[PDB]
Amino acid sequence: STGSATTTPIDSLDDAYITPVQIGTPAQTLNLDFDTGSSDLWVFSSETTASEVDGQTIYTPSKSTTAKLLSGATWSISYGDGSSSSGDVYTDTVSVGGLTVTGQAVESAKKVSSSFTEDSTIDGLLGLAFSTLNTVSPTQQKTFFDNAKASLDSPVFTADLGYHAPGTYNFGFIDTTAYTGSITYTAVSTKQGFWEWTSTGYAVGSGTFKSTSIDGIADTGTTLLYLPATVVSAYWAQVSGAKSSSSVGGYVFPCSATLPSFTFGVGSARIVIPGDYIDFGPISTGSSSCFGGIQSSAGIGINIFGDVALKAAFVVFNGATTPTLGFASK
Ligand code: NA
Repeated sequence: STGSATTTPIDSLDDAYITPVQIGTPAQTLNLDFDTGSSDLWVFSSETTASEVDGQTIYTPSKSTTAKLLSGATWSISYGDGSSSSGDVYTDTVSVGGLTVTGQAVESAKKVSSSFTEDSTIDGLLGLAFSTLNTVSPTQQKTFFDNAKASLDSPVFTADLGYHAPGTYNFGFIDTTAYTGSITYTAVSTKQGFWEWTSTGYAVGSGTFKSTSIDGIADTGTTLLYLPATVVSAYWAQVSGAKSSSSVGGYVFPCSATLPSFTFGVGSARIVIPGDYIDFGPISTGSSSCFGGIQSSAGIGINIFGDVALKAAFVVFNGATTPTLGFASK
């Protein structure tokens, strides 16, 4: 089997992407944030504290003929941005882009933090990291990908995120029409539960490529590119008037600037992030200070190849016995 679903930016900045997901019988369609940096499929629900719901579509298990309580199971998750959610668990039928899994753990939120409530466009998360990170207790649950894997034509999924435009998540096949050139595959460590890999270096604009190992994670649920402070300083040094602002919480730059590209290495191959992808717009409405899309990972404890980086590539998440990542230009 295969599946193919369109993913759509939630706003004009590409802050996140939402993908429609069918849950239950008859189908309830919720727009979920597919997150290769976490491993829980959780939704706003009929159980979510009413004051914490503001415009989201909810899953109502009592209206699904295939829902069953996973008795005694609870979940609770905290993300890198400080957000959190928790609740109980149902199993139900879940379909993505025509690919169906029966018996998927659907984590129903009883509580969500303010950042979730405030984002009316995201109805929950669908985790695509390794199932070792799933938070369900006392019986850890599998991701949608892990439950689908054995049925798929190939044990893979791909992320093809758009810049200010829709893109695609495919399951079970490579769309050879969706990228240019060849796919370069690179090793993955699953030791922290992430799609963790080592980039071979970077370049800023038309500058020379610096060969250096940068360990980090491929994380579709993170907006920005978080890299070591040395790398990030070298990038922003090429933008007149850019500075790190402790008050704003990262590098800012004059909205009048034209940003340089940023290249990262994948083995001997190179992915180029256009400068425009690194502009996250005014820090507050009407400001002439703009927020940068490349930020320091110092204090986060891991480098993160978030959407800024991934949307410059066609990315293969290869879930074979030995997982690997692939990157192609597009
Ligand atoms: Na921000």
